[PDB]
Amino acid sequence: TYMNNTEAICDAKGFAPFSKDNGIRIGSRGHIFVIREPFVSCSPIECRTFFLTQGSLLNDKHSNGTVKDRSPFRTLMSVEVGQSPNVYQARFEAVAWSATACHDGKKWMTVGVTGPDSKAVAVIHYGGVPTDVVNSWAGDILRTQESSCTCIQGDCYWVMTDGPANRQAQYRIYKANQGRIIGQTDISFNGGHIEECSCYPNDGKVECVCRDNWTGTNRPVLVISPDLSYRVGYLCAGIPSDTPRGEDTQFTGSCTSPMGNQGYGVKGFGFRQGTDVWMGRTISRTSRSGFEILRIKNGWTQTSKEQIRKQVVVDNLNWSGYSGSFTLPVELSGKDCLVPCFWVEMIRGKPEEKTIWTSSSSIVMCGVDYEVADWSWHDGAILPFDID
Amino acid sequence: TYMNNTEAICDAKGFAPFSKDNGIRIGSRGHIFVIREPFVSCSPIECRTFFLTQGSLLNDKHSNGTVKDRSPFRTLMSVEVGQSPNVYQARFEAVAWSATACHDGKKWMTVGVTGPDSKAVAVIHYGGVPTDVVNSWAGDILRTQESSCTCIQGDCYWVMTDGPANRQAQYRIYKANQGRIIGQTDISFNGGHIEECSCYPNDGKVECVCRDNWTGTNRPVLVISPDLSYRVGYLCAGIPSDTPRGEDTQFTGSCTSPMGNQGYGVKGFGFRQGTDVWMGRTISRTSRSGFEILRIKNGWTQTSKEQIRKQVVVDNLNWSGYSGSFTLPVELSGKDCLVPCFWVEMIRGKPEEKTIWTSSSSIVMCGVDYEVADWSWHDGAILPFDID
Amino acid sequence: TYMNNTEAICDAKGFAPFSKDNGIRIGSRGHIFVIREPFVSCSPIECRTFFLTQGSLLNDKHSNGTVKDRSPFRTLMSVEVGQSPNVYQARFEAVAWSATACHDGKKWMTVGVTGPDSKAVAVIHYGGVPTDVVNSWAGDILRTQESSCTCIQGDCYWVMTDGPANRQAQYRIYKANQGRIIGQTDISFNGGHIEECSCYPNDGKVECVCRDNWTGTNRPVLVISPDLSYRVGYLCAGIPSDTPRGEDTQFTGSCTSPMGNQGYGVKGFGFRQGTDVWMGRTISRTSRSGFEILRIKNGWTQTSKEQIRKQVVVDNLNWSGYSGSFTLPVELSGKDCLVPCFWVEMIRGKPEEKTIWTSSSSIVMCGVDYEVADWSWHDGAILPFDID
Amino acid sequence: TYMNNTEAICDAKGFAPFSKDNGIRIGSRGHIFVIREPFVSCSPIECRTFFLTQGSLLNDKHSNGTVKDRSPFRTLMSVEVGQSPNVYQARFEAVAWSATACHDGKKWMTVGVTGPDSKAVAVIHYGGVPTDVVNSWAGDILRTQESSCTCIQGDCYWVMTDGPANRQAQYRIYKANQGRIIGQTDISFNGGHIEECSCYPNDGKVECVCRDNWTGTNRPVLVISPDLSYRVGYLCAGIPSDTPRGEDTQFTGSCTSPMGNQGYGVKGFGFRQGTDVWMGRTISRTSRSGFEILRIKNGWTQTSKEQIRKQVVVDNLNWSGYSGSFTLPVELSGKDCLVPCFWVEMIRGKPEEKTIWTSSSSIVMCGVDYEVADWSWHDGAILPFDID
Ligand SMILES: CCC(CC)O[C@@H]1OC(C(=O)O)=C[C@H](O)[C@H]1NC(C)=O
Ligand SMILES: CCC(CC)O[C@@H]1OC(C(=O)O)=C[C@H](O)[C@H]1NC(C)=O
Ligand SMILES: CCC(CC)O[C@@H]1OC(C(=O)O)=C[C@H](O)[C@H]1NC(C)=O
Ligand SMILES: CCC(CC)O[C@@H]1OC(C(=O)O)=C[C@H](O)[C@H]1NC(C)=O
Ligand SMILES: [Ca+2]
Ligand SMILES: [Ca+2]
Ligand SMILES: [Ca+2]
Ligand SMILES: [Ca+2]
Repeated sequence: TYMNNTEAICDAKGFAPFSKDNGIRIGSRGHIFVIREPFVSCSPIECRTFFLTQGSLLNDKHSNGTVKDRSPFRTLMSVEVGQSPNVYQARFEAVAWSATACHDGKKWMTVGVTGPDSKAVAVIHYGGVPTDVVNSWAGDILRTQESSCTCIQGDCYWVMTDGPANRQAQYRIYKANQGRIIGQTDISFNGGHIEECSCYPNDGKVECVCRDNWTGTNRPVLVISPDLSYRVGYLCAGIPSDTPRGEDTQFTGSCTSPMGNQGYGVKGFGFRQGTDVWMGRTISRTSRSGFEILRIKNGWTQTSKEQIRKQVVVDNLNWSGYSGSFTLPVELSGKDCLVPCFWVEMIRGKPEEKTIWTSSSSIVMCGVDYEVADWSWHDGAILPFDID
Repeated sequence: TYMNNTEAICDAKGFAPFSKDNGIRIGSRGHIFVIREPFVSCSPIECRTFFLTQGSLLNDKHSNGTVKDRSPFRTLMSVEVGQSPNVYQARFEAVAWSATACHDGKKWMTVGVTGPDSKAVAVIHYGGVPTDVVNSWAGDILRTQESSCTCIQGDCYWVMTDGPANRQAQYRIYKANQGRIIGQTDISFNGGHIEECSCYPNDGKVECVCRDNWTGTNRPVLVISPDLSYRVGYLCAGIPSDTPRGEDTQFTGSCTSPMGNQGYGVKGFGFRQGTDVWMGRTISRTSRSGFEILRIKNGWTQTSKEQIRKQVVVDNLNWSGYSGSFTLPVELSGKDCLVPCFWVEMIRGKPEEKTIWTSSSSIVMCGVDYEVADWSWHDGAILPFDID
Repeated sequence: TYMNNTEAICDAKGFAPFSKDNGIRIGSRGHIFVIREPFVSCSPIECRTFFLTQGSLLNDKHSNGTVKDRSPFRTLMSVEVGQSPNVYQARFEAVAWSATACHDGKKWMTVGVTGPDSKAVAVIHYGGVPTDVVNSWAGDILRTQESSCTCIQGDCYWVMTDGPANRQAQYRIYKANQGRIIGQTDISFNGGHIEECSCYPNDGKVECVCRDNWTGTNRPVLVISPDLSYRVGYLCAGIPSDTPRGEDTQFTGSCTSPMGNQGYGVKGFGFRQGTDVWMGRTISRTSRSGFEILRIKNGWTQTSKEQIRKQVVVDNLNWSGYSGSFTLPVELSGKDCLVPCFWVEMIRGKPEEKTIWTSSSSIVMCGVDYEVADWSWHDGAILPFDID
Repeated sequence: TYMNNTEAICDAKGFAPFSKDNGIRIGSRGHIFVIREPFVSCSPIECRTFFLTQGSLLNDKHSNGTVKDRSPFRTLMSVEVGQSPNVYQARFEAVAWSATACHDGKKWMTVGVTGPDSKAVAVIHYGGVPTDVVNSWAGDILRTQESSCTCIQGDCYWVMTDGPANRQAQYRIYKANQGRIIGQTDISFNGGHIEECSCYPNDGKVECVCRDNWTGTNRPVLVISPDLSYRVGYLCAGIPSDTPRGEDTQFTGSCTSPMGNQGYGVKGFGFRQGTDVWMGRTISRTSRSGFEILRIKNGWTQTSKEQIRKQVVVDNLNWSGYSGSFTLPVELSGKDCLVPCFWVEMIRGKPEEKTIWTSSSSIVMCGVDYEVADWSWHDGAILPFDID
């Protein structure tokens, strides 16, 4: 039976640990994939960690040079959340150097984008098999979320980017039924830049918090109705949740325009909470180190930095990276609303440590009704490996 | 359909071997987790070994210093009983450096407690996903059984400790429906100390045998009705089943007070048998070596040491450690009552052997209707490993 | 319920990536079988990669001399498509040094041929267990497709060869119900040579494109009704899709006779498309390097080389090998017709590289309704391995 | 639903290969258990390989001295037939240094016998959990088949031995319903010796061919009705199928008495075929080398050596060992009778080869309606391993 992500978000007070794979610590000996983009996404029955492999395993020579972001050996596979991205438990989902995956209550749709930088093709899988195909409309690295895509009453949505990554590019939405592309829409944000959205279903509409990789230290935002009418802009809160970013003291927030004079960025997430927001970000403001989630009073519809709640998930002395959003269906949490959860990717190796390789492990957290003590669930792996 | 742990315990005469993983012997080559607290617990369909990993694997450098009891890499995972705690068969249950897990006849509830020593949070998982959260009420190492928790007609119960470990602390019961905390109760035992209970369902009430880590060489005891009214005290039998302990010759038993002048302790178990008791303990009275189960005539309601039955499971020349209790549901044994089973953790490595590491394997036994020959199912691993 | 491969083929425009195992790249560290003949085949529920092992694993001494095509250690096993042929995920299907496998909508029939070159026996497995047996009728290496066999409304068909491999031999069809041989038929092609057919269900009839290993650089062809009446000949198109082959400039096509003066060959595939054909082949015309698929206008019923569509799957600078055909059932793609898919085997090691061993990995593709950018999904493994 | 092994045996003409694990060849690199007694046994749905591990893995130091037949680390586990006895696919069945296992159409009963030589206990598992316990009645190595046990219409039977192994001992039958011992019977064969029976269901009665380890080179035989009335004796055929044995030329057969003047023996099998027999045996008559199956005209009820059919499964230049019998249920083969299948254990290492270790792999065969070419499916492993 179809799965109804119609409900709003359970207003949540803190975040409690859900899972941790220790993949990289395990990889020293076990047979673990060198991975990246380890996102989470649930079905009426299970939560899964999706990932992108470099076609290799930790502590092997083939993990050499796994910094490179786009290879023909790259594949999207999945394991049950908390389980490390190891060979013998992984399902192959698709070939991909960029991806997204979700469940309509019946089957898993996954989208694997591969091919030459010039014309990349996006391969929709519904229930395992390729069911539809999306070519690069603009011939500059067709790409996608690197996090869960949303499915509201059987129909699934997601955001793709094409064009350069250091200036204006183009941004489309896509819609599908059982792996069938039955709808698309152009996102017009001139002077904007929308990368790797972190989406979730709220109040019937899928809300996204994304990455301005051009000039924004604040995050693109966009709300999507099932008819593809959208509002796109920026997270109103006057607290830059990107990296690199400026200081909280010196920054002006906008619901309409990119702020700061910083290029670059990194994937991130936010959760509306009526009027407030939960927003994640690295602790360091220049490096991908540490992690923490912030609750901003009226941060969702206004430019304030009122900080009701703050919580550290990883300390500033430890490597983080991507983070992303998903929800627990109703058929799982028992809640009467979609529990806001998220994950954090903790990258290790190149280009900051003595390794030929580059991989990440994760730490997932979930919205509960109470506040939770601050701590650090860091990767905890000892580098270099013998293959150095 | 819900599972009725209403029945009393099948009065049992001996204990026959149920499973043995040989994890540590296998770990020398295979990819096995460095583990500890390997408890067992059954559902209407399967029996599972739950465990706590150090986020590492045997014979790898990351297993270095796995004596430390509380790390952020620590996770509760599970395998089918008898199967070793290996990577590729393990389900992730929760992050935890202390835990308990059981099945209400419908789903698995697991409780993983993690976080900083000061304010640890306990994360209830029901059917995999975090469903409820329990903060440290007393800011001193919130912790739990390290063995199966009980579920009587759909509702599950268990015992947590908070406060120091070498003197007075606090002890609560908790109750849940489908991962929902719908009840708690304070256990008042001033001058007592209740650690890591080994519970089982008997006569409708969940009975526990626990660890006095303060002054008792005899074991705290407590019986719980579904309304949270409890009797708490000590195992009446005048035979100290803790470690370290004094001699059986010189010891006076109490149903009310801790006896002996010994600090420290170790997890252990007992089974009421009408009036008698089955109680386990290490053979050595000062060291965690060997193991044996004893039947005491009227040991449950009186201070006698009548020894009807005795049986050695592990010899005094071999390492043991924790032990713990569970039952076979009715939907499994076919019996007309809850078969009393138990397990024994056999620790190896630090601090007694030439290893950077510390792990354990197990040997599970079950209540049968006849007496069973004595023997030793010892870990059987050869240390040190190459990583020494 | 039985599975109806009655429909014709969805006329298709391009081919999009479906899966890629990276087995050989993974094998450097993980425990992967040394394999060959990695074909694909789907059931109403899953797509599987079938393979032939040398009874050994990559980077082990037992993979030494795994060039030899026929050993008693050879076994047909299977994994889910996209998953590498690794030990812990593989199901044993049958013992075999030549094979085929398919699903009647209810169970998997597999055919494993083993034994001495003189009298090899073919062991039909239906649903795992041996159900029927086919002896070598002509005492010269009884063999089969090395690709999917077809099942049209519950009955399954396939093509076997017996006799020499460098001149005239004999060619039979076989038919079965639930693993029962209930029909066979002799294929009379004097002056022809039919090896390793790549079959699929079209318009109710199973069409095959095969390998002339005698004199043909063009491919035998054969269409089979469920009553075993057949048309056999050659792919009309005047474009030689075999290897080695001559140039496209100098070649005359036939629907009746073998053309070219070349011995040898390699497995290959074609798809009728009404009147047109999709045909695969290596890029190199003398070596097993590269890969590409071609659409020929009226290539199916006439001798033309009109090239409507061409697409490179692997570049001429990289090793390929076998390729083969299968379809996505209706109970999977959702399409109203059988989606034409194929696979490519990419061989590595002996006799062209510095290895004691010989294995292959794969890259599968599927018929979509649009054209897809050209690229190379090459094996990507680094040889030699430490065992050199 | 219960499974009816009421039918007689399909009269069969030859034997075709069913599976082969290559465990030892795979073990050189993969994580395979050091094993022995690898028997096969089917349920209404799957065929499984059961085995006894030494609690260790090939090519590890713990496999050192795995000649010893009885250890406390010994465990009975299982995999799907054809699959090697590897860690990550194995289910733990029971602790055991001697065992048997079968399926009543509903669940798997397994019997694991462990303990001290003096009083060994046999632990009946039904559906995984220990359900019943059988003590050594005669205090001399309680033991069992080391092959499949039989289940005729829901009730399961098997043969145990106790007492010495080089002279008179005692032999009982046992009967169970859903793991419940509801029946036993004493087998009186004074001057006889019944070891490790190979049983199967025929004509409603379970027939056994066993091992005289005292004086017989011919095999004990016994037929069992569901009421425990039995005929016990020897295989009438005047062809000694044991090892060591005398020559076929010089030997007189008996249906009543042991013949030959040879001590020792090895597990073996026979199949009645109306009046004829299929009987297996090693080729060598003094060593456990090679293997072959023989059909003897009226061999079942008379002392003749008429040889209608003979077939070699393993050549005299290769190691064999145990062999044993099972059947394919009706719910699997589709046949109208129980297909006679068997397996062969091929031992390697100590005491004949340069290894600290001793293990075996297997090759299973099945009754088909035609004769099958002779060949050798030998273990094929290269010794010694690096750990020598
Ligand atoms: C900065 C451009 C960015 C997208 C905004 O490219 C991604 O950058 C990163 C990263 O760590 O910043 C990791 C991924 O592998 C890249 N993805 C692809 C499809 O190339
Ligand atoms: C002595 C205090 C004891 C609880 C009474 O702490 C446990 O001690 C042991 C042990 O082997 O004695 C092992 C566990 O890892 C510890 N658990 C935690 C949560 O730290
Ligand atoms: C050239 C003869 C050919 C069949 C036409 O034999 C196959 O040749 C090849 C190959 O790579 O060309 C690989 C297989 O292992 C062989 N199969 C068997 C059963 O021996
Ligand atoms: C010769 C006595 C024989 C039984 C007749 O003992 C078995 O002998 C062998 C063997 O290879 O001959 C292998 C087993 O491990 C032994 N089983 C036990 C329970 O010890
Ligand atoms: Ca930015
Ligand atoms: Ca104590
Ligand atoms: Ca040719
Ligand atoms: Ca004998």
